[PDB]
This record gives sequence, structure tokens and C-alpha cells, in this order.
Amino acid sequence: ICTNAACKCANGCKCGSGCSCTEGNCAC
Ligand SMILES: [Cd+2]
Ligand SMILES: [Cd+2]
Ligand SMILES: [Cd+2]
Repeated sequence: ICTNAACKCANGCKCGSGCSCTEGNCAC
């Protein structure tokens, strides 16, 4: 799954094949 630990989503985000954040830049 989204390996980007910089992501702070909750059970619901489709961060499976559409990540768009960097290391210290999460704007989901
Ligand atoms: Cd994110
Ligand atoms: Cd997400
Ligand atoms: Cd992500």
C-alpha cells in the first residue's frame, strides 16, 4: 500500500495507485 509514510489519511483514502505527496508534503 501507500508506502509514503508522509501521508496522513484514514481508512478510506484510495492511496493505492494514486499517490501525490512528498516527504513532508502531504496534500491529500
Ligand atoms: Cd497525502
Ligand atoms: Cd491519501
Ligand atoms: Cd499516499
